[PDB]
Amino acid sequence: MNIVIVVFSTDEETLRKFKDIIKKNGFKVRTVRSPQELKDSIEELVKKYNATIVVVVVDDKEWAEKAIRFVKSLGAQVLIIIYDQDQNRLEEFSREVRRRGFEVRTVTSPDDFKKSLERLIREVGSLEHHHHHH
Repeated sequence: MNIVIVVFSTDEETLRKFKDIIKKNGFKVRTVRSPQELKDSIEELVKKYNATIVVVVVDDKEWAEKAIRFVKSLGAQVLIIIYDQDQNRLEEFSREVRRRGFEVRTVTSPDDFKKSLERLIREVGSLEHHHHHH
């Protein structure tokens, strides 16, 4: 199943690690910087659904809300990995995302993201479909 990543780090270096670990597994990436950049992903998915992990890059927690408020409108079940340097923020924003029916996973360091992503990808469903009819 699909997965979303919310990054509070406006610094490219941190996001770079995330993008590298993703493509490592063979998945495509979309870094959202505007609301239409999120919706437009769905506009594509309804036409062609290929393995693309959408990473919403946020500068504040309400802009992060804006994204989750749209995803809430989608209704589907997706895993949401969020990164922030303050547990007070990260863990509390997690409250909202989780309450809205989305199982959110919080990461504090690139290596912790690396490990957790490797796990989730194999659990939720990787590019390796496994169950084949042939």
